[PDB]
Amino acid sequence: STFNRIHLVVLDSVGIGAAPDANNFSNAGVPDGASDTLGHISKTVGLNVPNMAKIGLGNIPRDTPLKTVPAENHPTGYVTKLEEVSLGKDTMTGHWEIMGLNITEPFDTFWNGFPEEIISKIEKFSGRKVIREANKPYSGTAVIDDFGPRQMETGELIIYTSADPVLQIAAHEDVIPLDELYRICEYARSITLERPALLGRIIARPYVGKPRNFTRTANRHDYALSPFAPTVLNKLADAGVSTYAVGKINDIFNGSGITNDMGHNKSNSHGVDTLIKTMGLSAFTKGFSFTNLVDFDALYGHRRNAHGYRDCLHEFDERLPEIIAAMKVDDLLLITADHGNDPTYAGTDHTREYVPLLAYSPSFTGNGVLPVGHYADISATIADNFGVDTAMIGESFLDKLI
Ligand SMILES: [Mn+2]
Ligand SMILES: [Mn+2]
Repeated sequence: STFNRIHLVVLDSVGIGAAPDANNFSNAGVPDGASDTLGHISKTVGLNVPNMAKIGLGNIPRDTPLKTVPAENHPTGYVTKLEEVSLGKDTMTGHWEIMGLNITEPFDTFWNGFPEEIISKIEKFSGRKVIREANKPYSGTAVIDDFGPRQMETGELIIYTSADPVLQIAAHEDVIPLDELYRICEYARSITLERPALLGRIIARPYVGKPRNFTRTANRHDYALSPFAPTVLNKLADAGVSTYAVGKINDIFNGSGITNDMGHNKSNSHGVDTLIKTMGLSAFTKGFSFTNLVDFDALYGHRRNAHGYRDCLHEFDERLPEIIAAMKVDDLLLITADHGNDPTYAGTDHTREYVPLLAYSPSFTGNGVLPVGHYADISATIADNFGVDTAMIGESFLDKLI
């Protein structure tokens, strides 16, 4: 194995400009072809990311340069941008492709709530009406505050969603028995396996308490889809190669091919702490770490907050030298994203964009820019490095790094 360890960090949603097929995707009816997460942030609120620029962020080919991220004539790493092949721009699709799958049946998202077929089906199975005013994207903690009292009186189901392909059912334990909530969720899981209702995850959300003061209970159950084919995580795990997960990674893959889940992040910074700790483990002598830093997407992209997005990027850039200081000489660091989420754009959804790829190792004997590639080339490079099979798609760029 050329690199003894590889650390892949996903800056969730950090796109670097509309993809060739961007107009096949949209935001509140507006096609994605004008989106440009990094570029639009830079030209509106500014963007100071000297540590990523030094690796070569400003060397990645673009029609027009990042306004405030200059090219670097003496870069320390290799950079390029990667194009998504899968027909979805959601988080699960992007990560699964980064690990080598080609998703041609993209998960459905429901900005206007679940269709009548799904709701009507669940209503008939459960014998309970669904509260239609709650069938829409909704803070899980606010929907319970808003319709909890009603549910306590009527026993109606509260079914809601998020920006993700997720269906959640909140049900007060006093009026809706756990056993029943689970059966309903299982039935729900069974009728959402194909488009136009393909759901990544069904979540039972039991809760207790009283009006204006509710508490979610540990009786939560999840019903998630695993990758439909072995990914490079499976290839590594099957070969006895360690796979460490940080952040949303375990959830996204439903644990498939993950030997060491380090758990959810409290925040990006707490995630970077956890990655640094993981890198320092005496047991972690060989293998792969896979970290998702989600704040860019959840707090800033979806909320169309460019100022905050900028700050979040700056704060990651400030911590990047800590990650690098913790690398062994024969470690490789890869930084990328899973789609865009342009905070200057119409809508409040992800945007179909190229994603940056930054590559760094102290053992590098060269630097510069790689040919533009595809998401799954990341998986193939990792597979190549550890001498395991590729999954569905992807081509290694390992030979360019050595
Ligand atoms: Mn994402
Ligand atoms: Mn998102």
